[PDB]
Amino acid sequence: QRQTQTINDSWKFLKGECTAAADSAFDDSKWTSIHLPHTWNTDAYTEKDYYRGTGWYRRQLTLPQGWKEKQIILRLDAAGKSATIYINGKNVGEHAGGYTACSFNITPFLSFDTPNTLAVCVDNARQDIAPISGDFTFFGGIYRDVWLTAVPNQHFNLTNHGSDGLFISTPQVSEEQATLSIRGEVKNDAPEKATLELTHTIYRPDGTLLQTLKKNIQLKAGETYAFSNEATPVLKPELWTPETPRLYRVETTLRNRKTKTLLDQSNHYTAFRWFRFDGDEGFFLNGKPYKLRGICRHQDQKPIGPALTAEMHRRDFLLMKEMGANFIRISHYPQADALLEMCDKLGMLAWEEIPIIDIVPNTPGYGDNCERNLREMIRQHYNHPSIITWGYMNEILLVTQRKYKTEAELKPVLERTLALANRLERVLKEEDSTRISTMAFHGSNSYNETGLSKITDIVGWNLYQGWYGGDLTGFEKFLAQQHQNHPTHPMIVSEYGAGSDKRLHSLHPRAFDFSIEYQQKYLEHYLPVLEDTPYICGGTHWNFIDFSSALINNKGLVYADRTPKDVYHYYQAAWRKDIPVLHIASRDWTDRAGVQQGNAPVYLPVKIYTNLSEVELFIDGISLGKQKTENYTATFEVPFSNRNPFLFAQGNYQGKTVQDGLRINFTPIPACLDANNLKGLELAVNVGSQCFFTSDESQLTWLPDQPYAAGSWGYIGGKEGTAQTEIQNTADGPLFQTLRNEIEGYRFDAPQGVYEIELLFTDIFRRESTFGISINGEVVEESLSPCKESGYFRALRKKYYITNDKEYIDIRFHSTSGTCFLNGIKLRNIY
Amino acid sequence: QRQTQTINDSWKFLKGECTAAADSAFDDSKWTSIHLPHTWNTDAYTEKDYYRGTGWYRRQLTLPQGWKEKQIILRLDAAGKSATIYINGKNVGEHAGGYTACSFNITPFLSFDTPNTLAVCVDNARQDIAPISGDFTFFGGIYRDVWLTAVPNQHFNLTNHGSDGLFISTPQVSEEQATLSIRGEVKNDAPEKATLELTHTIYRPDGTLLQTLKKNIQLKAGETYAFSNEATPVLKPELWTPETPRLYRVETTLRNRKTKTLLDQSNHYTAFRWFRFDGDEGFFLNGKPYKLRGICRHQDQKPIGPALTAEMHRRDFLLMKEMGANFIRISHYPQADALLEMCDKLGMLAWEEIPIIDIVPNTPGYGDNCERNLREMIRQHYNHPSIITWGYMNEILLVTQRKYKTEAELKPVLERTLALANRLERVLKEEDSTRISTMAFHGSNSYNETGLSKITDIVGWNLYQGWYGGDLTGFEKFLAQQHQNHPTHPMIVSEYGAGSDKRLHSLHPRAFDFSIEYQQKYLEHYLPVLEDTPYICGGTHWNFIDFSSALRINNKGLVYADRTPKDVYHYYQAAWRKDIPVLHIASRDWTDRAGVQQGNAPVYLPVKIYTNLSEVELFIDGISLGKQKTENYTATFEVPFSNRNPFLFAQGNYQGKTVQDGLRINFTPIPACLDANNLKGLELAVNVGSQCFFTSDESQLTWLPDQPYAAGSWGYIGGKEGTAQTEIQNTADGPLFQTLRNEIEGYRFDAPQGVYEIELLFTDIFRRESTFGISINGEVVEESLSPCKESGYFRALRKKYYITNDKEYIDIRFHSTSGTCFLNGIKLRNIY
Ligand code: NA
Ligand code: NA
Repeated sequence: QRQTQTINDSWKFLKGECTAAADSAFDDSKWTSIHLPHTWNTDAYTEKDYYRGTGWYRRQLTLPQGWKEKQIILRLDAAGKSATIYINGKNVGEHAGGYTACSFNITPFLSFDTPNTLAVCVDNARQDIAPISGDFTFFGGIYRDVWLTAVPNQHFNLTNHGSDGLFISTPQVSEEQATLSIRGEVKNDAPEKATLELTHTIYRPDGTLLQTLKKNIQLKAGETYAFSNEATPVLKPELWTPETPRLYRVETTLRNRKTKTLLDQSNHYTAFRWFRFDGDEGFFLNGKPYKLRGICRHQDQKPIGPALTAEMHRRDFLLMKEMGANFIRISHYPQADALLEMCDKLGMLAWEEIPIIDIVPNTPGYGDNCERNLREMIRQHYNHPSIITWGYMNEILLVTQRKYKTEAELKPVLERTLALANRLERVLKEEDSTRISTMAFHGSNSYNETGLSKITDIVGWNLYQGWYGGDLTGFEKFLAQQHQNHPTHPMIVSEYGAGSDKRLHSLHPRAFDFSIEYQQKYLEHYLPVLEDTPYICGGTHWNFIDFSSALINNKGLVYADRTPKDVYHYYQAAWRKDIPVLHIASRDWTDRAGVQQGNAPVYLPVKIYTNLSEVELFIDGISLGKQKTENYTATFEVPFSNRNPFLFAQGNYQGKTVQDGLRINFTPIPACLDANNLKGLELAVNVGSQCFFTSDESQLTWLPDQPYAAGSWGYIGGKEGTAQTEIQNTADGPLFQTLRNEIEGYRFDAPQGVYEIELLFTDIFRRESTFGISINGEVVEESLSPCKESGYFRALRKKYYITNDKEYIDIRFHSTSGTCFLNGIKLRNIY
Repeated sequence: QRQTQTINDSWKFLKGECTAAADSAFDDSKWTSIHLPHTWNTDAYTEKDYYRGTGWYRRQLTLPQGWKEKQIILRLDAAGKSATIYINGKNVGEHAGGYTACSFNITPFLSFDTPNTLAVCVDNARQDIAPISGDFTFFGGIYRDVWLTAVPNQHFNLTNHGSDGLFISTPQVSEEQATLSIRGEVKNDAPEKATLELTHTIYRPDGTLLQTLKKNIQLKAGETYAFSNEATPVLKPELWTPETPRLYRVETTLRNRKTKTLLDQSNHYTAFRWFRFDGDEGFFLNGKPYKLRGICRHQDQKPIGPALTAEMHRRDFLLMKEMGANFIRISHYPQADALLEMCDKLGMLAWEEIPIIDIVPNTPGYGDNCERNLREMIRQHYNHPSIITWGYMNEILLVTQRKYKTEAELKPVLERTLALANRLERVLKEEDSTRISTMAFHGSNSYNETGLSKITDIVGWNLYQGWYGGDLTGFEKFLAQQHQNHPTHPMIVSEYGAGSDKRLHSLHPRAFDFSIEYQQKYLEHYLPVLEDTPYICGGTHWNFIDFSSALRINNKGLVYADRTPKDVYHYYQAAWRKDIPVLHIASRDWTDRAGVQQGNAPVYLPVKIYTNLSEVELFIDGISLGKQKTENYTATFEVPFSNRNPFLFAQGNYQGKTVQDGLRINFTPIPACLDANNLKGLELAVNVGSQCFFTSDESQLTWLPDQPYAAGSWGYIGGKEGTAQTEIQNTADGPLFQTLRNEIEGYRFDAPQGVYEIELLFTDIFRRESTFGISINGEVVEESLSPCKESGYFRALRKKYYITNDKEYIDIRFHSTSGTCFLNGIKLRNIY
């Protein structure tokens, strides 16, 4: 019978090409001891010292005696970008693509006397294998399990594109009666004939047997046999939705028939479900209408050790289901098997796609390798009922439109692109005609004007109105105009979202400030549009989780360490009717600070996400009133005063009482500096920005810029300036990324003493900008030119010890070349 | 007038030896662009590729025109471990000491018409500059600010051991009156003669002027003038304590006697306080009993970028001060100045020490460089009122007694050591008779036999009874013993604590499981002994914050490295604050709960409460669990966990007001008796051989503590518990693999028929090599598995098998061949 285990242990690994490291006689003593899954560049210095090259994986296989008359199948669940397999120095085969599995019958190349050498030649630098752009162009390693399967010589075909060789489909489904079709290949690898018996046992969702199918066959030696057995129509079927995921086990045993011995066995689930996308009326599931409540999802495990990302795939999914999503868009996800299994068993419709993104260049064999990835994805995941559609292209004109302008420049690229698109579109339905095809566009109409939208069953629009330029209400406007022009093209919003930093907070949120509060606004707008519009089949939000790459990736709902952002609970409130949701949406904001008048309490908004009709918010036991909820949200102006306040909210749902609680930190900052309130104070201002930044260098909260008023402090002159480049030499990137430009001076009305002043600059204007600085009429810097000394986009921090013998600190800026700017200022009383 | 700024920007750097890197013409185009501070080696392996040697720092100096007449003093607040500085290829000077400052008058080497090149050679592999052992042996870089100061040609001495040049101290302090002595050195770097006015103004804590002192002085060219000005005795002085930190500012101004023009100006705080240490009655502060509630502290900041570690020193202090601490014990702290400024102003007593530790080597120059460092430390901090005692050694016998075991190879090292101890004790009292001296020992009576404890004014014991062996009561017993044999040695417990890991929790915590709960058991035993024992002056806990080192147990702190307090932080806060209400549900350390559940009966797990309220009431999801009266500032509730997202809520009455705390956590129930339905989406994982829950950082699974097999359930068969303390290769989930069931016979789950994924976890930890097979219901999956031969000792193996169960149970059997069978963890989950 059949036996499957992992060989993930006791590997040696050498980063670099090497002189037949496939040889069994090799000295791998000084290579690195590694344990698979193994991910290559888990240390990011950008392009410089990010490894693009060939690596070598080596492990000894000492075989078990119980396998000497058994075929041995070696499978690699995923290995990117491409690997070649050496048993004992000999080439068994290669693979191209780091998101599908591959498998090789390695029985010939193996002896049972001396230990065998398994060597793998992996390469992440291959521009002829998708993806060719984006964060995963160089995703390298054997970053998934590796399996040794042993079977009798009469087995199912485990070398059909890395799949199970089995394919269960349902050719007709209705509420009353559905048909089943079980297909696959059997392979005789013994040197003679064989008379066998093929059984199909079909179980109900409750465990009991429903139907048995026996059929029996003969096979000349070496023969591979193609079976295809219909089944008795299932009467009154148990139908499958993400809310009701009823699965029928299909056990497929293979018996010797002279002796009724069991040989090989292979279980698979299937389920009964039908669906259609209507261009006017939306999605339908089992006859009944249904909103796709989706999120996108690709490889995004956090690096937790040397060459080792996390393995949280499963508990990640629990977090999607408890948010109440019913749809997942999958791409760049190695061993997506693991994810779809839970999409089947726990409930979540799915699309998956091979990753052909951004541009179709003239790279030889790109097209050929892409069609193979498309076939592999479909065959390896055929038997998942959660999968209702296969894609293959994502924003395929995005880089083309940046790189080619004249229609004489685009004609050879568009020809090439429509060509690969149609090619893969036929491969798709040649491989599986029981699912819908889709293609995701970026927000331009040239996916219509070039023909790419007439190819696929349905179409995805990646819309970022209100993020990458534009206004929030152009989201509905873009979709409306798309449904007016092309009403037969049923639409999904396959990507939307806005990035956010836990470090950033605003009371006046605008796009590209990266504040928690703006992503909350942007998603508070989009989510009703997706639900209350009928001709929108639903959406898939930008990748569920935040992630980083050396080569903007913070638009998710869950932080990289798997804590949900506050806004997670906004979806949960809107998508889970079954349980009460009550979230004080201030986990993202436990380090609060504001400017205070004398002893007048400070008011900062505290938001609440709930699905309760009304909710009460208390602080230190003092009811702040009741508030009716609209769009699952409610905002209180909370009077922060005391330093360790305690927020508490409650309300009612379905008879019972629902509560939440949370402790935060609040620090007040004086509006008018006298000498009591200056002591132990570090007054830090995020010049030229409207955001509270909370520092990782210092854990100080750098306050928003405010204009100088008599008795107080603030800026004099200038206008807000923003840049979006990586600022080097600091962890506090965002503080340097916003300045006040054409600044005249900065002033604090502060008593006499000795003060430490820090000033923060970064030149972001690639005549050069040079200026002088003075304090209380005495020159501390005669000519400061941030770009000649640091360079553009590096960071400067200058600290000055100042002896103030006036009643104010008047810092002022002296234009010489270009413009005066200030990126941050910090004041500190010393004496 | 005095102008002082940083030259931290615009540096190029090169990791390794280079020649002509000092010269101004040199090409540093292809060098690394950096901003100071700059810490070396923010990357973790040990002796391999953690850098040891020379490194070069380059910057261009554009001297302003209005500075042409002035003197230029260059101050490096700290460089580790050694720095040599070049101005335009010319060697200005040298420093030896990773923790003190250095200063140089660079006026003669600078050009005012061209640009200058500032060039610094840093060497961290210096086996003659303390510390020569421990986590800071190779701490390297210019990891503190670098400054340019420009003064007129008559100024205060900026080049006396890299200090301010001024020295203020109170010769007599009492309730009735005190005296104030202001000393310093005025420097004339002109070629002429100068006639000057020197003024000291003394301000009251409230800011008003108490007094002015003028004195005319005359200096030849190139002269250093040592002044020493008494002040009018201060009547009814405002006394300083950590709870009342009144400071008198002293402004020292240098004027030209003719034109009354301001030349230099140096502000300092002084303060009036006195103290003693008694062998019987402990510590006294302004004549009252005072118990030292202390914490240790050294360089602490987490890496936050390439070569860049945080500068959270001032926020790290508010944490110490809000816990209620009144004492801090400082060492391996570069530019401690910033810390002691908080001590002075916000209120906390300090002791400081240069880092001589572990062994005194036979190293030419070491003793000399230590003396030079002790002086630097005292002169740079002489004016900090909060400093009450200086120290220089710390377990100076620890490594000596390990490496050497015969009294012949011991005799030279013990001579070398008392020799250096006396030298430094002489130097200390020479530099500062205003402050008591101290030494920190490890827990061995050898410091009394050798006579090391007859040297300093007080002694400190670094005691870990209950952690490194013994049991918690050996603590008070050790001190009880010490006080009785040397009663004239006043005692501070100068270090204590116990390591902990947020990932681990136990209901029966024993030393070295690293469970959060043992650390609380340990600190709940120690703190009362510290308060209630008279002859103990106080304690200083282990380093306030967890920290990782890249060399060769670094988690005994009260605060995690992300600067979040552990839960036991509030045990200290409740015992040490009386001003504010403290009421903390001790469960931030434990928000991923899980446990074994009978049917649907609720799973009882403990929830501890730290507070200084007299009685607390705990609710879960709104259901009161009833009030509890609090003792030793703690209350435990046995809580019934049901729902998967409970809401804990406590309340009580402090000072007639109401006090509340609340917290949402997570609970996963795991079924004791499996069936075809509770396996649906289950992942049953067992920390085999441990009695501890382990929440994983790979998966987020909470691996349940081992239970033995009982019919209808699951569990182990056979074998003893076994534990290890080496770290483990190839996994983030270390503690999982550090405990196993040794000589295990098997593991059995009673589960239905079906297809199951079984994952087994091994690490051989026993230097024939063990080998065994593994059968699951009679099928042989591993035929000859040997973790040590295949992988290695202390490497992880994760084997994973797909198996088809036709019995009503999964009976895993271990079949020995050589050595013993063992299992560090097992995880099952149903596929079909
Ligand atoms: Na800014
Ligand atoms: Na274990």
